[PDB]
Amino acid sequence: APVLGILCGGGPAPGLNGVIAGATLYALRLGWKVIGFMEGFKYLCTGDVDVVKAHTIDLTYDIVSRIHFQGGTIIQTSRANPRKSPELQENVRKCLRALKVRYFLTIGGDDTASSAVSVASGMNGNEISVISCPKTIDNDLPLPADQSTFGFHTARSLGMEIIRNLMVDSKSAPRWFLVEAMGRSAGHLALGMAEASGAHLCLIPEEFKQDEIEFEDVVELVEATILKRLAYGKNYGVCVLAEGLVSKMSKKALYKLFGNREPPTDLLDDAELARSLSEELLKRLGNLGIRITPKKIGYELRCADPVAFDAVYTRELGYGAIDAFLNGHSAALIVRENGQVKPVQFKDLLDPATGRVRTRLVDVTSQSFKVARVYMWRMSKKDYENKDLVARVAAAGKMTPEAFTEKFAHLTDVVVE
Amino acid sequence: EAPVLGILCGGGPAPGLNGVIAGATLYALRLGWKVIGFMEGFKYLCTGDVDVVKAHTIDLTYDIVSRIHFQGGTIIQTSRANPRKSPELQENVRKCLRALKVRYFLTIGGDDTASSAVSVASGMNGNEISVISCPKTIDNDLPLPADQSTFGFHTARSLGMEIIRNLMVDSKSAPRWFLVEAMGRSAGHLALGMAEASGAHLCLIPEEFKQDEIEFEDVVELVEATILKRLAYGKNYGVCVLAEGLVSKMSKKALYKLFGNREPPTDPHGHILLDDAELARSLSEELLKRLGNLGIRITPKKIGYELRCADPVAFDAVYTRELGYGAIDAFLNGHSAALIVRENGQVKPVQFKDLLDPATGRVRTRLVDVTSQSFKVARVYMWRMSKKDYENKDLVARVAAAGKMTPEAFTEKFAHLTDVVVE
Amino acid sequence: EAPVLGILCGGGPAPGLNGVIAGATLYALRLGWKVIGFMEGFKYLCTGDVDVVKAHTIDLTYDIVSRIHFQGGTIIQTSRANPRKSPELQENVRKCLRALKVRYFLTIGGDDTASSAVSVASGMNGNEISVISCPKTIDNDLPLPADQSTFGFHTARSLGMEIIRNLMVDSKSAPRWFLVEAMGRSAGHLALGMAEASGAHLCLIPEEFKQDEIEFEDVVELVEATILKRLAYGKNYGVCVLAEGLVSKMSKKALYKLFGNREPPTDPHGHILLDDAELARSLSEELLKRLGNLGIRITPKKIGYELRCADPVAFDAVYTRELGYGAIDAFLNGHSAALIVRENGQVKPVQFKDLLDPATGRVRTRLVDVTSQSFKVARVYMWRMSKKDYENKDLVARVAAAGKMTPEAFTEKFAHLTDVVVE
Amino acid sequence: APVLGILCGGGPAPGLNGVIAGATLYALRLGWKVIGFMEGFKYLCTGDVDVVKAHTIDLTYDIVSRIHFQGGTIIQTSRANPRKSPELQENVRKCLRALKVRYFLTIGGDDTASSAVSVASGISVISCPKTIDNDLPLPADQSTFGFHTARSLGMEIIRNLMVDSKSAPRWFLVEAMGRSAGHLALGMAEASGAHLCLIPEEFKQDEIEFEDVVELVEATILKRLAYGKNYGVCVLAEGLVSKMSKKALYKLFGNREPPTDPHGHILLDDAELARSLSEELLKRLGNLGIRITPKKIGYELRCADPVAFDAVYTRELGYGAIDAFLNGHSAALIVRENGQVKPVQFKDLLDPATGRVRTRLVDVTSQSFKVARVYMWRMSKKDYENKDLVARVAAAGKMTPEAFTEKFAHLTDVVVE
Ligand SMILES: Nc1ncnc2c1ncn2[C@@H]1O[C@H](COP(=O)(O)O)[C@@H](O)[C@H]1O
Ligand SMILES: Nc1ncnc2c1ncn2[C@@H]1O[C@H](COP(=O)(O)O)[C@@H](O)[C@H]1O
Ligand SMILES: Nc1ncnc2c1ncn2[C@@H]1O[C@H](COP(=O)(O)O)[C@@H](O)[C@H]1O
Ligand SMILES: Nc1ncnc2c1ncn2[C@@H]1O[C@H](COP(=O)(O)O)[C@@H](O)[C@H]1O
Ligand SMILES: O=P(O)(O)OC[C@H]1O[C@@H](O)[C@H](O)[C@@H](O)[C@@H]1O
Ligand SMILES: O=P(O)(O)OC[C@H]1O[C@@H](O)[C@H](O)[C@@H](O)[C@@H]1O
Ligand SMILES: [Cl-]
Ligand SMILES: [Mg+2]
Repeated sequence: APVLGILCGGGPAPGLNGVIAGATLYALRLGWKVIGFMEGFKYLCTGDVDVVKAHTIDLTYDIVSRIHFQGGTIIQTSRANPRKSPELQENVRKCLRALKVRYFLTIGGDDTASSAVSVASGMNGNEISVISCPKTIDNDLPLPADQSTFGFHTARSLGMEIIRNLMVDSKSAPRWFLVEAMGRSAGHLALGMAEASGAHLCLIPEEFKQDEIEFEDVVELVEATILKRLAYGKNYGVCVLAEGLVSKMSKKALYKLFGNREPPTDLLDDAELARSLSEELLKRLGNLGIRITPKKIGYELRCADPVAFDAVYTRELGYGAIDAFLNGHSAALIVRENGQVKPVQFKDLLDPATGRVRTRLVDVTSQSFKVARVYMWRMSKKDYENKDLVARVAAAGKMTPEAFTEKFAHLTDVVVE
Repeated sequence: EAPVLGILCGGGPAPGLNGVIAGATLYALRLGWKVIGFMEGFKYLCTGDVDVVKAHTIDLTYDIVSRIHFQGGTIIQTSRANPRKSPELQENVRKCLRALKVRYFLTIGGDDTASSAVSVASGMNGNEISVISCPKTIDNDLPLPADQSTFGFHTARSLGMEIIRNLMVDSKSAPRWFLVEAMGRSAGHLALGMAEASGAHLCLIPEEFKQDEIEFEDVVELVEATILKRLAYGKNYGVCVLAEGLVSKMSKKALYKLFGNREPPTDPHGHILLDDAELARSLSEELLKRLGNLGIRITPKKIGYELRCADPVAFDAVYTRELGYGAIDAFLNGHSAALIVRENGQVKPVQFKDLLDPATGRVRTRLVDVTSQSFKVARVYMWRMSKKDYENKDLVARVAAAGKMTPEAFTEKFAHLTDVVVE
Repeated sequence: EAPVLGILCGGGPAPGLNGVIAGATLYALRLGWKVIGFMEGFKYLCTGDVDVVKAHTIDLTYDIVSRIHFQGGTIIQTSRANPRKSPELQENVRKCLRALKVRYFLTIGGDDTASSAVSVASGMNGNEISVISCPKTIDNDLPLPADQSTFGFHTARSLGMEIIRNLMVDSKSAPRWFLVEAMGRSAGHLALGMAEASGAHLCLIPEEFKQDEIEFEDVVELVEATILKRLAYGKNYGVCVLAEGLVSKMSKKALYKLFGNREPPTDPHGHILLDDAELARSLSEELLKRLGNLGIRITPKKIGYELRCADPVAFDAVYTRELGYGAIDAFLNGHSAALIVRENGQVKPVQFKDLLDPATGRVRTRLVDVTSQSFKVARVYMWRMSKKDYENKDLVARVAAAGKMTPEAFTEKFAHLTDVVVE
Repeated sequence: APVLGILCGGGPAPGLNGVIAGATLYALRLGWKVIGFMEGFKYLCTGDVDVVKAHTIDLTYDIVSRIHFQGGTIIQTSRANPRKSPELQENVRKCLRALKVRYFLTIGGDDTASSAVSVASGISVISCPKTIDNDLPLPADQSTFGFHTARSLGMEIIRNLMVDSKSAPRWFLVEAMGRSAGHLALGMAEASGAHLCLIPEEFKQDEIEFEDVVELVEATILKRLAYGKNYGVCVLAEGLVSKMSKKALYKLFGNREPPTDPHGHILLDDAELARSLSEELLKRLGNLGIRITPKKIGYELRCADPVAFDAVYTRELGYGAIDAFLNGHSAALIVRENGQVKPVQFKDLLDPATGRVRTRLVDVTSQSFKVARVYMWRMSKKDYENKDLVARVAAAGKMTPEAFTEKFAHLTDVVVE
């Protein structure tokens, strides 16, 4: 019987198990034998077939029949990337040939899909066929606008639930939370949690007009929101900050971010955007009775059990992977577009400037973004021109209307309106 | 003085109603509008008494609506009171809306509610009142672009998946079959959504039956063949999801059997009382007579009222926020007799007449498309006897033996089911 | 080689079973023991065929059990196969346990399961096998010190509260009364727990009735008085929780009305089939006849099977970890024919004789103590007509008016209920 | 009619609304008038009766009928502490007499109850035990309300981190909020089957050393590594920080002088215990294939909706508060023992040495703690004496058995065994 081998690469996203079971269950009805490599390419990279066999498992009906309820990956995952060396690619080729893998399904990001493509291009097209299923919780794939990636709905819904608790706590015991949403690729996740939870502010890198962000501008964008709320009698709130703001910050901004010290180097993961902003905002606003606390939302989302939307989603993706193999496809991506799962060649989706799959960011000109912005607390262009409002907000911050305008009015050219 | 926006809810609740109320109210308040909410839909506007209406309307203020986007239900309640059946009632609603000086009238409800709103408007000056309705249904039966859901549907489906998950674990731990009846007779979207998400072993919806009228025996035999096939692979347990809409497709003879070989009940005016039907219970009794001797136990379970007012999931919190906004946007843009709907990520008003089915005069009902790719995928992961399966003699012998019957007896009893449902 | 510990589950599942399996297994593995698990309780041990038993036993290894403390249900399944009724079966179980060289035998189940384990033990030498059972019940009906719960009860109560919350929001949003029937006829702990936690407007348990047999009319009237009193305060909706055990206290005449003025159903052996009763539905139909004219709609809802295999809450995860440990500790200390129970924060073995009720031969049933302060507190926050209320002429006039009847009629009809239930 | 005034003090806990609703509903059936002071003692401490009047609300039936489902507190809370000054204490009395409060119910932790009694020595005063830290001196085995909810949600969050730690091999250092005691950290850890839990109660000496904490985590990671597992979750009580010596705090803050408030007291809130330990352990263990990430669990627990156990608990506590008022009790705490709610005089609960409410910590000699410890991964005394085991672990850490013994064996005198 033909052998289908499955592995996962990259970080988990809710629904991985749904893709594994969707492919495996359908393949088993066709009489296929299904195996799963543990920890992605980690052990295939050694080329030692005994080591690979000690870290592969038989994906059977009993194993996969009920994993569609569970977050995580039953075959685990890794960022092992055989593409960096030609010897590693040939090790993976040597182990896949040894196992008689006819169909090769990888579930991972592009680094994972590219590894699959590298191993295949140096391999006869009649012995092995290779398909990758693109996974990302960041929702940054180039699908038709408003169409989500699998695992995103789960990550957003649980994030909404955590922020709900922080909104209740911020009101019950007046304080501001700066919630840093993990993920530096795009602003989909931070804005999704913020809009759903009715957070009072959301900052994403996509809304900044100039190419590089300055630390002072981020502090003042949050500062103006806190003062405006205070002008309406509210000394509390929640502001959600996409971690991707950090990767748009200038070199000088990163120097201030790390405590006016030299930034580490091989290192954006050591940055604490929400914490740094909290320290700065407390000096400026503490005298007004404001307390500010950072909170990170990230790792607890990756392996939450999938919500129904992602359970249906990943079942249809697993099916479509087997369907593509049957139709002779290879070097393709299983994606869902306009309700149809279909294979799409890797090159059809690449951005020529990057060599990586094209990244879809938040469209800050769309109506969805402007609607989210309407329900935020912030000072618009029109608001700065309203002298009754500007006087009340300035007074809340114990500064003159001229001082307030002098400091904050420029922010309308910092971010889209 | 400031224009008055009045809001009411009609029909049955769905998760996200409060989100539409908060989106409309908060945006309207930033425009300086005054916002009021009628309690229990058209119930008191139908009386024409302005004192009764005022005793059952409330001022929708910032503090009231600021944090209801987290909460299920309706803070202004709802009702099925329907003024469209009478011109005196329509004129009563007009008399009370004029009295309260409602400039913008937003109804959040089903088809009966939207039709009532337009009827009340056609006898009104287009410069004094403007009317917009927001379409609500957990049944997902609105004529929207395919695969795009109505608000509250995602919440109802996700909670339904979680409940069935408990029943799937319970069915395996203590071998048994559950016949889960999903509430809703309009369409099969909800039953099929929960089943596919939960990996249930079977789903039956009215849309998959070819003939115009379903027979009780056919439904019994579709479940029976599934139980036997699982039993042929050593599994004496499972979950089967049944859309309540199977009942409303059943023939006269099938309904007589459904109600216990009794005359089907009827209301004063002559409508058969399908709410009193107990589909899952009736089928369980029959399947237990046939299969209990094989070691099969079957139990019915209904999933319905606990879904309607669950707190909205994030998808519906965003959805209903954009709808509440879009209603205010439609008022500002001079629209009236329109329905706020979302299409390809864009909220826009769509005229009520544009959505009607010309043959019926009512809004067209979107059912499950059983020819689509999504339905064929759902069907692959179910346990069932397909056309090809009935031709596989090795399989038919294994299943027949599980049911303690000859292979010819099995083929004679169940094989006709391939002409009952689309394959 | 290493001592063999065999584990099986009997009876209906309860949240935390897996926690007991993992607590016992992990500790035993640190001791160097070999751990096996029989699938579906005594079902295959009853056959006596050792090949069949081996085909339905599994090696409980570290990797199998390391992360099952999060999961509801039981990974080794369960069954009600009861070898206690036959020694031919008991000796089959003995034959398979000797063949597998089970030194330590742990059963997690109800009274039938614990009794079966001891019967298999009384016919073996005390040196070759030691037997411990962990008593399981989601009904909280074990004779532990008062206010101390059985494992799985906290989870079932908390999930039941969550379901009723959705019904409380739905009952207010779309005015209606829900009759929530909590499944389980043993006791009233579960129904009262969900009701008190959720602030339900009424709860009826068999324990609060003074007389030995309940009458159908009295149950109807106790709910009816609550609906009328709420109606007198402008609320035409609510939730009432009914313990299913009301059915098992009903008189012969009461059961005749319950089943539709028919003879109660019966099994082949003549015993009555109370599972076919629909307590909430029958009361709903009757209450609709009496109160529908007042604007009341009433709907039944069952809460039962979705509770059994919910994932355990933290209280039950810690609880079942301590029980699994205490079973291994009891084996190590030479105990046998004992029950692992937790009392006053201490897990300890308790000999079978300490817990049996001599009248039954089965474990004693702990019911709700309706004289306790906890019950009086729960009763304070319900909507109901007390002794004092019937003597308050101002109140009786408003409630009577809500029911469109004279105060003389109301007192004459309902006043006797103060001798029906404890006050 | 008599006036019952209700306030909340301290940090929020799930079930606050349940006590407000139980007390208010029962009091209203008695014909009482019920008012709620906003933000605890914040405004009563000013002595300005005009300000207090602007921050009190009438607790009515429609307000409280359905808040037993809701986390947080509708009358908010604060840590305003009239106990620190006699001038403040008389301010609270002046405002309460002005409002003619006959019955005064405070709902709060140990800090709150001590404030309540100070106001009383000169109206009837009752306090209800609140704290997710479970650190009130209640009868043994009886929890404070809100503890069950905080622990159950904490278990659920850690479950997601456990699935993520195995799926994408890594160690999470979960910092559980609360420096008072170890109840919360040990509860979440035991329920979630976490691989290690460190609480201040298990340390023998009066002062913890930073190196000892690092090494307690290090030995657990190496032992797991000796059994083929390069991942896990370790739960750390924040109270480890408040036991650390002056030198341990210097290393904790980055070999900095610890921050301090204007009075000379150290600012432990600025400490990042889990983050600091992660940095140190990554330097030592990164080469072995170990990744370590810190995660804090705290503020998202405080205002979760109450679980059924806390809903019933706080319903009975609110009732018992009114019943104590009816029976003439004062300066008492409503507590539950053996299913009976009863008032317990405040003097019975004082620490003769401290004058403040006694703080109940984890009893590390109890059977519950010994069982929890059995299911952890750690090196006991007997384990350090097992030469076969010591060789296996030492090899996992790429060190000789002599090096391992010299570094780690002393830890048996650092923590109870
Ligand atoms: N930036 C903002 N975002 C959302 N709502 C706001 C904002 N500013 C004011 N509001 C609300 O808009 C309404 C109108 O404010 P005003 O024009 O000051 O009466 C009030 O209910 C405010 O709370
Ligand atoms: N109707 C069905 N739906 C889903 N899986 C099935 C169905 N029928 C058989 N299988 C599974 O498909 C695989 C192939 O079985 P076989 O037909 O014996 O080769 C086995 O794992 C079966 O349990
Ligand atoms: N049976 C009951 N259970 C709980 N609350 C009640 C009940 N009857 C009346 N109440 C409430 O108790 C308060 C006092 O009512 P009254 O005695 O009419 O002034 C009001 O808030 C009523 O709604
Ligand atoms: N510190 C520990 N805590 C819990 N389990 C352990 C610990 N150390 C070893 N184990 C497990 O206990 C069993 C006994 O291991 P061994 O003594 O090496 O045979 C194996 O399943 C180990 O994985
Ligand atoms: O055989 P089991 O253990 O009952 O598993 C049921 C499985 O049966 C199939 O219908 C589905 O494809 C699976 O998703 C489902 O879980
Ligand atoms: O060894 P794993 O796969 O990491 O499992 C983690 C286990 O580690 C142990 O500490 C516990 O006994 C288990 O309850 C826990 O789940
Ligand atoms: Cl075996
Ligand atoms: Mg404290």
